Formats: sequence, structure tokens, C-alpha cells
Amino acid sequence: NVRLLTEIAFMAALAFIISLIPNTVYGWIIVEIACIPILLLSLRRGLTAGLVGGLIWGILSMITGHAYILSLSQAFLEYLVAPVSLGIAGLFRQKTAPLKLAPVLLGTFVAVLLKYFFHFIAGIIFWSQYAWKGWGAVAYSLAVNGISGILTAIAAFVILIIFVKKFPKLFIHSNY
Ligand SMILES: CCCCCCCCCO[C@@H]1O[C@H](CO)[C@@H](O)[C@H](O)[C@H]1O
Ligand SMILES: CCCCCCCCCO[C@@H]1O[C@H](CO)[C@@H](O)[C@H](O)[C@H]1O
Ligand SMILES: Cc1ncc(Cc2cccc(CCO)c2)c(N)n1
Repeated sequence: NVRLLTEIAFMAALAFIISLIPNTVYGWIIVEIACIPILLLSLRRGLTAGLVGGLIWGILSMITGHAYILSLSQAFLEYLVAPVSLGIAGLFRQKTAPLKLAPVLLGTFVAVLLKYFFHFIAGIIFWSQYAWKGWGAVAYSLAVNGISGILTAIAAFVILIIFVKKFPKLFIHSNY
């Protein structure tokens, strides 16, 4: 209630704080560990809570000057649509015990995939001026964003697996 709103705000604040950590692997290839609090929020509280947490994270990135903004339409795609889209993991919420790892991992996979699909589309339209010598716009965006998405999923997998084994109730909301 009040509690749902606090959880959302705190996880979005957490994602933003985490996003301040340097995460560059090479060029524009990143490991986006900042997705994890939004993933966890979504898995615990469902689609709407996740969408809104993603929204708040994106707005925070932009208004603090930490987003890479090339245009209104690009920033809309990459810092509203993209982070919001992590909320899709919410469709994999488990409401009842025992907690299973399967929906956690499938939901993480589908949500990181969806986010980076939007970054991949953005990459084609707005970032092709950076494409490695000899690479076309699509192939360059596929490699940058394909690799970033996989790496981000790897990291999300590692952390959430630990969280499932050690703190499975992070994932299951209860009153009481
Ligand atoms: C519906 C649009 C709302 C417009 C205002 C944008 C930010 C909304 C919440 O702001 C704050 O973000 C801080 C980040 O650290 C948190 O510490 C704090 O808990 C939270 O309250
Ligand atoms: C790129 C967009 C991806 C679309 C995502 C489709 C989400 C469908 C989620 O299904 C749910 O999965 C749960 C756990 O696996 C099942 O317990 C439950 O029966 C089922 O309702
Ligand atoms: C080729 C290419 N280069 C840069 C970007 C911009 C970008 C990529 C992934 C994630 C973010 C947001 C969090 O930082 C931004 C892009 N989409 N495609």
C-alpha cells in the first residue's frame, strides 16, 4: 500500500545509485547491474510495480545528467521505454511458496532481452555513427547490445541465483 509505494521508490533509487558504478566492458558494451533492483521489484510485486520502478529509474537517470541523450525520441526509447520494460519480469511473479528458481531466471532473461531489444533498435537509428570500421548499423548495434544484454543477464543471473538460495523471501510478498 504505503508499503508498496515505498518498495517501488526504494528499488528505483537503488537502481539509480547502482547505475553510478562504472560498468563499461569495452566502448559502449556494458554490464548493466543497475537492472537488478528493478528485476527484483518486478519479480516480487508484479508487472505494474516493475513498470513504475523502471519509469522512476529512467527519469532519475535523465534529470541527474547521467543519461546519454541524443534526442527527445532517443531518450524516450532508451530511458523511459527501455527501463520500464524490465517490468515484464513481473509476469513471472511467484505469489506462493516454495520459491522456484525457474520463473526467476526465465523472467530475468525475457526482461533483459526486452530492454536490450529496445537498446538494439536505438543503436540502429541513433548510434550508427560510432559503428566500428567495416560494420553496418544493424550488425554493430546487434553486437554492442546483444553482448551487453547477455553480460547483463549473466550478472543478473549470478546475483539473483544467490538471492534465491540465500533470501528466497525477497521474491515472495506477504502482508503480516
Ligand atoms: C510521479 C512522478 C514523481 C516526480 C518526482 C520524481 C522522483 C519521485 C520520488 O523521489 C524520490 O526519489 C529519491 C531518489 O533517491 C528517493 O530517495 C525517494 O524515496 C523518492 O521519494
Ligand atoms: C519479449 C516479451 C516477453 C513476453 C513475456 C510473456 C510472459 C508470460 C508469463 O507466463 C507466466 O509464467 C509463469 C512462470 O513461468 C507461469 O507460472 C504462469 O502460468 C504464466 O502465466
Ligand atoms: C550501439 C549503441 N551504442 C550506445 C547505445 C546507448 C545505450 C546502450 C545500452 C544501454 C543504454 C542505457 C543505460 O546506460 C544506452 C545504444 N543503444 N546502442
